[PDB]
Amino acid sequence: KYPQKNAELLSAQYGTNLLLLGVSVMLALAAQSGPVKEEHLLSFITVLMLVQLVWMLCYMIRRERERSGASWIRGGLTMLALLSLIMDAFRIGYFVGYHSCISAALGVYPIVHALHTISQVHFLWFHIKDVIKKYETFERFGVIHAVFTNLLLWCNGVMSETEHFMHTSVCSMFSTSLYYLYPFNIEYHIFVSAMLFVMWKNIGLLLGPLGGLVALASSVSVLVVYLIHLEKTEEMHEAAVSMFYYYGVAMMACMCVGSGTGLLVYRMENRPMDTGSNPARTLDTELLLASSLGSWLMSWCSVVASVAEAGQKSPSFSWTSLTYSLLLVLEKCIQNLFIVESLYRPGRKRQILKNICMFLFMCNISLWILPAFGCRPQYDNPLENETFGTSVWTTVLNVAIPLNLFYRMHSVASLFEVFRK
Amino acid sequence: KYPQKNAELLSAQYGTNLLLLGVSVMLALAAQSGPVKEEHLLSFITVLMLVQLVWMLCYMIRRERERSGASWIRGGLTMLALLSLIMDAFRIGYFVGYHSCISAALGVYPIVHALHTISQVHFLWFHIKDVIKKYETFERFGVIHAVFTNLLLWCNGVMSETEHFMHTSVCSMFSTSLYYLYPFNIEYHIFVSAMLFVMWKNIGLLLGPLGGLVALASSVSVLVVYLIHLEKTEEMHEAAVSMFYYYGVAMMACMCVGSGTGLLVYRMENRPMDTGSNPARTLDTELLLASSLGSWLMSWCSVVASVAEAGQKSPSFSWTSLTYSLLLVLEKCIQNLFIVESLYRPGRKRQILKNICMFLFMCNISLWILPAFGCRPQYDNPLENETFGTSVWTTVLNVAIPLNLFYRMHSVASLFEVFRK
Ligand SMILES: CC(C)CCC[C@@H](C)[C@H]1CC[C@H]2[C@@H]3CC=C4C[C@@H](OC(=O)CCC(=O)O)CC[C@]4(C)[C@H]3CC[C@]12C
Ligand SMILES: CC(C)CCC[C@@H](C)[C@H]1CC[C@H]2[C@@H]3CC=C4C[C@@H](OC(=O)CCC(=O)O)CC[C@]4(C)[C@H]3CC[C@]12C
Ligand SMILES: CC(C)CCC[C@@H](C)[C@H]1CC[C@H]2[C@@H]3CC=C4C[C@@H](OC(=O)CCC(=O)O)CC[C@]4(C)[C@H]3CC[C@]12C
Ligand SMILES: CC(C)CCC[C@@H](C)[C@H]1CC[C@H]2[C@@H]3CC=C4C[C@@H](OC(=O)CCC(=O)O)CC[C@]4(C)[C@H]3CC[C@]12C
Ligand SMILES: CC(C)CCC[C@@H](C)[C@H]1CC[C@H]2[C@@H]3CC=C4C[C@@H](OC(=O)CCC(=O)O)CC[C@]4(C)[C@H]3CC[C@]12C
Ligand SMILES: CC(C)CCC[C@@H](C)[C@H]1CC[C@H]2[C@@H]3CC=C4C[C@@H](OC(=O)CCC(=O)O)CC[C@]4(C)[C@H]3CC[C@]12C
Ligand SMILES: CC(C)CCC[C@@H](C)[C@H]1CC[C@H]2[C@@H]3CC=C4C[C@@H](O)CC[C@]4(C)[C@H]3CC[C@]12C
Ligand SMILES: CC(C)CCC[C@@H](C)[C@H]1CC[C@H]2[C@@H]3CC=C4C[C@@H](O)CC[C@]4(C)[C@H]3CC[C@]12C
Repeated sequence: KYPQKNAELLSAQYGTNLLLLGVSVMLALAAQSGPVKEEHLLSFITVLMLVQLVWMLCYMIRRERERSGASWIRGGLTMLALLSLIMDAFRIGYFVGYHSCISAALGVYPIVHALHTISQVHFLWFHIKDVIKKYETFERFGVIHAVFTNLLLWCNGVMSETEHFMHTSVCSMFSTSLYYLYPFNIEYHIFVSAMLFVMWKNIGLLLGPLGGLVALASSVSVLVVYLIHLEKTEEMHEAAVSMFYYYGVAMMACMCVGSGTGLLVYRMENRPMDTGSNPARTLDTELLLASSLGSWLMSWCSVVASVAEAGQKSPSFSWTSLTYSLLLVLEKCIQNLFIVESLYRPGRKRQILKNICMFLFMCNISLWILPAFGCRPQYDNPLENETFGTSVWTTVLNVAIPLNLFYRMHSVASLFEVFRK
Repeated sequence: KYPQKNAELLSAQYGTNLLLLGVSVMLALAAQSGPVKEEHLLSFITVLMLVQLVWMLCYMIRRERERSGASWIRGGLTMLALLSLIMDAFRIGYFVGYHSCISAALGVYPIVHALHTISQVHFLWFHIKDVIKKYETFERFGVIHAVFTNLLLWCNGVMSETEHFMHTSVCSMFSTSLYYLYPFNIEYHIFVSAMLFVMWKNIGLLLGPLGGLVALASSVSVLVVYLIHLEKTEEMHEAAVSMFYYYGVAMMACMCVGSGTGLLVYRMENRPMDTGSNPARTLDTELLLASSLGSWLMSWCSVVASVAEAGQKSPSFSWTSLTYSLLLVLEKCIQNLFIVESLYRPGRKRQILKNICMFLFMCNISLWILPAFGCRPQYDNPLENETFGTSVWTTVLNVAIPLNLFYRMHSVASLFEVFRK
């Protein structure tokens, strides 16, 4: 009835205009000397979530007229969805337990979002995982609408929520719970938009595990001492922060050595390389680069701030921030190159590669659990504050840290898939 | 010696980090309460231009050890390069004719840029146009460095130049010449980055021409009356601005009717559509969408401002801004769909299609010459100012209008290629 290239071009233009309309509303909102208020942005996003709910309802009632590494993706989606639903339950509980002096749009939004989350998970659980069976104008509209709805939810969570949060026991528990649960909501929308992008575009092992266990035990130790000296008063806090930075430096140096050793083992073994012209390589490559973007931006902001301070011959320079930031950039570059080469290719080289893969696997688990459980000292750095401002540095960190969490989860799954080869 | 997929991944990571370092410097610059000043950004971009000059020198001296619709692209590149070189000559002339109270980085930058421009044009003239003969790590590094150098030059021109310009006859001629020549410099860097993206990714005709001539004569008339009532004092200026808006509305309505008529002629003639799976279709499609982004953002900002003003039941609403902006969005959507379908497919349908193609060809020439020759009243709109602020609206227009010029040039060449079929 209707051609497919025109369907995909119309859907691309529709979704692009949807994104640019949301960006226009956010630009009108940020210039506070104007009539556009935050409830208007929440009403716009609420209407988008309702349209996606209606589409998913029509899709499931159409499919129920017919009858007949996925587990890593489903587990990640379900865990992040449960944390997002817990945060929405806290928001609804606050809305039914407070002095009713805020607008109705802040009550309808956490309810619809919750329904949106549930339905979206159900859809992404059941009607997508190798059960597609057709691609027409209806599914292309739905997938593109879902992509840009989740991107606008990501932008709203990144900017217009923690510039209100990061700027009576029930209020303390509410604020503490929001502080711990926020990056999992942001990463949830990152994860959902990444999956929808994928489906849119397509349609003797001793020393390794032992070093990994040392990495894990050391991360839990640093996490525990930081949370202890964060929960109580400010004494011995800066020792915990310096412990975080020295641990990060040593660990990323060891990960650079491991990934480089893997790359040199690959270089010494010559192969008829790179003849297949694999588009799946391009897909996983763009996922790893898009995940690496946030932490690369954070690290170059720290490098620029430290070099600008060093240009004054100032005190409190200390060389550890430069080493940490540059080693973080270098570590993600070498690890991305190692994973991408590993996924698309005697016995002693198998034992070396498996020990390297288990070491990097447990190191990425460690570097995931350290900010996810609430360490994150970078928000209180006095150097990048007063250079970029508190609002710009906070927004840069809100972009960087959930993308860093998604990067570590994707790298854990990818290194596990590399390991069983 | 070295595999190609690792070369392209390393080059992608290098260029991405180069862009993010430039973005970090710009973020440190925009927060003016800090040590980073504009001469540091100019020094950084100057170093990038010098590195590209050194690479192009080594490439040409390596090639000179060996011996043996392109004209539209070469003509566009050479015209925009000549206008950019004229602007750089004006900057150098000011730097040798003034009170020497600004830093040396503002003298070295317009010289090196001029050399950069000349060398880049020479390279893009001679060593690229079907003479590639090899792709290795050296060329991938050079092409990626050239891409992100031109993107950083585009961002510097968009933001850090007209927030200093748009905020004694020689000073008047200097400022007037900069006002007229600025969008051609921005479009020049857009054009060069688009060409380098392309080469990176790949490696009875009566009523039509008559309506086109009416469109051209009417555009020159509107342009002349606007420039007359802009050069002298403010009387009869708002009549010229309203004439611009009524001309735009009527013309984009006629272009919507023409493009829709072309699409319906395509729909009535059934074909075995869309089997070839053409990646060149994807390439031209991404060029047209990327060009359409700027004007779509500008139009949705105008729609949001007018709807926010209408929500007060205010005076000075007048319905022409909404009609102009929505019709602009709709016109670019239908025209993109028409061009993309036309490029990748009895006699009366040939005459209808050729008349539509000549009409759209001359209409796109008209809508190119109207802002390129200096009309651009959108900067003085009181509605989008005081809603977004003067700086945000000016930056949005500096993104939108050179992209709109590149869009109209690309559409002129594409409609000419469609016409001779
Ligand atoms: C290309 C795909 C993968 C992602 C698309 C990226 C956008 C979703 C992001 C990147 C640029 C971001 C914008 C970058 C800057 C700003 C300006 C910001 O307001 C300002 O700082 C203006 C200055 C002021 O008055 O405060 C409002 C949000 C916004 C539009 C951001 C909205 C979200 C955007 C569009
Ligand atoms: C109208 C003009 C202003 C728009 C054209 C600019 C962008 C559409 C292009 C220019 C070069 C492109 C970049 C060129 C290189 C790449 C690397 C690319 O990664 C890969 O090539 C994967 C490598 C592999 O498949 O193995 C990711 C996209 C990116 C950053 C591109 C992002 C989009 C860019 C900036
Ligand atoms: C693959 C390559 C070619 C594309 C790289 C994407 C970047 C160009 C995007 C991704 C993340 C974006 C950043 C997301 C967040 C921010 C913070 C944002 O800060 C604010 O909006 C100011 C906040 C305030 O004023 O309160 C400014 C834009 C910026 C740096 C964005 C700049 C554009 C970035 C780096
Ligand atoms: C993906 C390819 C095709 C293009 C990459 C797009 C970037 C080149 C653009 C889009 C987002 C832009 C950023 C959007 C917002 C800002 C914030 C702006 O400063 C602010 O407004 C912060 C608030 C303030 O303190 O004023 C500085 C420039 C910057 C980083 C822009 C720099 C240029 C960026 C990175
Ligand atoms: C880690 C996560 C947060 C990053 C993943 C987000 C982006 C990389 C993706 C998500 C969906 C993508 C969009 C999906 C649809 C398209 C349409 C696409 O145009 C076409 O499909 C051409 C159609 C044709 O070939 O005929 C241009 C890129 C774009 C906007 C994509 C831009 C990049 C997006 C935003
Ligand atoms: C294909 C699709 C998926 C990608 C669409 C790209 C957009 C997400 C990019 C392209 C142009 C970018 C805009 C370029 C210019 C600006 C103005 C800029 O304004 C400022 O920096 C504030 C100026 C000041 O404060 O003085 C804010 C970011 C913004 C809206 C950028 C938002 C991000 C945009 C819309
Ligand atoms: C393809 C990719 C993105 C899939 C995502 C990988 C997911 C499934 C993996 C990677 C990181 C893993 C987490 C690492 C740490 C812990 C902490 C532990 O106390 C509970 C399990 C939990 C929370 C793991 C759950 C599974 C997990 C989230
Ligand atoms: C592939 C695409 C981008 C090629 C670009 C098309 C270029 C070559 C075309 C499209 C618009 C054309 C311009 C339209 C208007 C005029 C004004 C006239 O007084 C001088 C010629 C000039 C300046 C034309 C020169 C050629 C031109 C710039």
